[PDB]
Amino acid sequence: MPLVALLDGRDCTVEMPILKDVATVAFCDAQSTQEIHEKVLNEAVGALMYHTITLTREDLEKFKALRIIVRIGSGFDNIDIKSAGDLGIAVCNVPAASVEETADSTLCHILNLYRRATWLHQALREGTRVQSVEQIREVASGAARIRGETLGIIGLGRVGQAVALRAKAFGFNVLFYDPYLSDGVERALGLQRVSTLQDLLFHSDCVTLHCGLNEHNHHLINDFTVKQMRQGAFLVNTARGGLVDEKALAQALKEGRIRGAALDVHESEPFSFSQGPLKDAPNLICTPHAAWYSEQASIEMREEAAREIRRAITGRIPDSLKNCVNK
Amino acid sequence: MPLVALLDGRDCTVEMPILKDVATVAFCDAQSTQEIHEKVLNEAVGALMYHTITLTREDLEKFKALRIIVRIGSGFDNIDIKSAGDLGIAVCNVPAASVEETADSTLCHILNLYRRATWLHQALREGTRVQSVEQIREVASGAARIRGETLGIIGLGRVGQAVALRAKAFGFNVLFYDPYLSDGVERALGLQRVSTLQDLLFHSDCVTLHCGLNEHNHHLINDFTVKQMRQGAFLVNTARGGLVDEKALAQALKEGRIRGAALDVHESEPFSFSQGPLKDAPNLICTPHAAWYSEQASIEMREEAAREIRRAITGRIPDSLKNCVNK
Ligand SMILES: NC(=O)c1ccc[n+]([C@@H]2O[C@H](COP(=O)([O-])OP(=O)(O)OC[C@H]3O[C@@H](n4cnc5c(N)ncnc54)[C@H](O)[C@@H]3O)[C@@H](O)[C@H]2O)c1
Ligand SMILES: NC(=O)c1ccc[n+]([C@@H]2O[C@H](COP(=O)([O-])OP(=O)(O)OC[C@H]3O[C@@H](n4cnc5c(N)ncnc54)[C@H](O)[C@@H]3O)[C@@H](O)[C@H]2O)c1
Ligand SMILES: CSCCC(=O)C(=O)O
Ligand SMILES: CSCCC(=O)C(=O)O
Repeated sequence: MPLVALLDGRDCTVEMPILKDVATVAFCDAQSTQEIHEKVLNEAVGALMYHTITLTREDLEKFKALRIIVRIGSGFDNIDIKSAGDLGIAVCNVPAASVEETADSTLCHILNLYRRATWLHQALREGTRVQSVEQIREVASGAARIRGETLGIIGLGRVGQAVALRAKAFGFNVLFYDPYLSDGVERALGLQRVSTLQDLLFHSDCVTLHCGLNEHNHHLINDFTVKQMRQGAFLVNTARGGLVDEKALAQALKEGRIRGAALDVHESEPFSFSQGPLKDAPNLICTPHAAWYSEQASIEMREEAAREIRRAITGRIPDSLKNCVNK
Repeated sequence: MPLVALLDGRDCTVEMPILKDVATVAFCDAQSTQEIHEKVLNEAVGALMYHTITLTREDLEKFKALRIIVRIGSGFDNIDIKSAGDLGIAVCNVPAASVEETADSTLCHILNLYRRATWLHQALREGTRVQSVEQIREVASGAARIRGETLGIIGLGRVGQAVALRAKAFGFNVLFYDPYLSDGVERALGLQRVSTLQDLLFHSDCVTLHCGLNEHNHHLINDFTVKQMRQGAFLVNTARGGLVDEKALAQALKEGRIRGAALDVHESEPFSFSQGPLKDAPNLICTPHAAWYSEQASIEMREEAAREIRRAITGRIPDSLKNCVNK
């Protein structure tokens, strides 16, 4: 039976009943390609993977039998996809399993910035006593009324759309910028669209990222673009860490140009509050790439991924695949 | 000019331009009646107050000239209202200034329980390193998919309604219980209504409190009713601390019968994580009675309160009052 390897993990229990009579399944628990056994590189026909390992062209060439990579999850910036296709390797993803989880975590982050719940909780853990109204106003200082505020969405695909719909219900005015959609989706969903990133950032009280990370948007938020954002704007990122220059973000937080930021993703993951450019930044909320996570979403995407592998092996690449992203 | 006293605060700057030519304004910065100067008790014609001081009949009798109490805010459980009216004292509130602030903080709490953002942030502050997917699943364990879950709302007045509308947008199935509304409001807003508290608690995955605290609902949530809630249900309280028996809540958190609770209000305020029945309870998020707070809401309710005082003094009690709650 063909070999299929789980690259950056150990647990295969969900995939096993689907793949039993179809593939031999192995895991590598690998943080990098230098940690994969020679057998896998030599023999693996398929590969399952998350976001915690990167495949450059170098890495892909080390595989001598590999015909399919399936990401367990939606983002595939961590695979050099064009090179994979040149090397005759089909790459797929799982686009839909965690859309609402991610939108809900996004809304949770937005609300946490506006209503300061996480910071107020921290404050209480720290032993701050809040006895008088005056003290409530001070400890909660910066907490703001949402109705009439403008949420700017960068990228209006699955998550951005789920986010927009939720945001309307709190009285946000929602703008988006997405240079790759054909026109009319703004009408369909009753949103306002803007042509440029700069228009979005200029008009937005809270800016939230929901685009894939691609060759053209590394450090989309940087020293230049940060300077285009409203004074005292919020920033939210549950998309990809590489869309933001943490050095510019940090300075901006220190200087108060950005009032607060909520980040589930980071340039270098795992994230620590003790290492990197963000080390000392005030007004920062962070989560460990967990916006996607629910038990149902985890199970859902694992089973769909397993099936995609099965379809690869059992049928015809790339015809038998539902979610190949480099045909 | 008549004397008007701000009882449990110092700052009068917002009220002053409205009350200048109408009343002499004083403050008491009082946590209790035993802290108010004799002049105020003797002469005060009106009183402005928050939630941090209580007026029993005893306290109200100590006032010899007092004709109006205006709460700066909506909840008036902290004033013995019936006795005030007997003693010839008009009591008013400010019902509308912070409805959406409170609904938004409520949604923030709900989402924080389901998506664990606050706890995940804490975790990162504590130096937990979350490198692998397996580690993400463990640190985020308990994070759940919202669509199809049931939110049970107890009290469907202003805040409960704003909460319900927001919750629909995340795919919550919304039930409410409110024994004082006439029928049909459920149809108007497209919700499901249940007849008893027990029906609500039985069917609800997350239970959220939005009723006034009154003579009939002290410890609404207690040893008995806690036992009626779903196993692993969440509880949210931005209403009043006295609706919940923290002793039963605590045990329930320890035993895992309630999976998590988010509390902006508490039996004894200010709240400390080092004192009281909740001291050791796991899975607890808390905020220092700040759900109401935004700068606009604060200003809004202060100006409206001031005007109500002005209307009291300038015109006819109780006819000239917009928000007298004991006519
Ligand atoms: N934190 C998490 O756990 C988590 C979970 C799910 C998705 N994500 C990330 O969030 C991203 C969004 O997810 P999705 O499912 O909505 O993806 P999607 O493909 O459905 O939508 C992405 C949208 O971004 C747009 N876009 C691309 N580049 C852009 C740019 N420079 N400016 C503006 N718009 C741009 C595309 O046109 C597309 O409409 C994913 O790529 C993924 O990496 C993170
Ligand atoms: N944490 C905060 O900062 C904050 C802010 C605003 C309000 N609050 C509190 O939340 C409460 C709700 O605010 P609101 O403006 O919606 O009040 P509201 O008067 O508009 O609505 C309260 C509703 O609760 C219902 N009710 C009363 N007793 C009940 C019971 N035993 N079971 C079920 N329903 C019951 C009433 O019928 C009413 O419809 C207020 O009384 C206030 O104390 C807290
Ligand atoms: C199962 S990890 C996936 C998380 C993610 O960020 C993505 O897929 O886009
Ligand atoms: C301005 S404090 C008011 C807060 C509150 O809980 C209420 O008014 O109901």
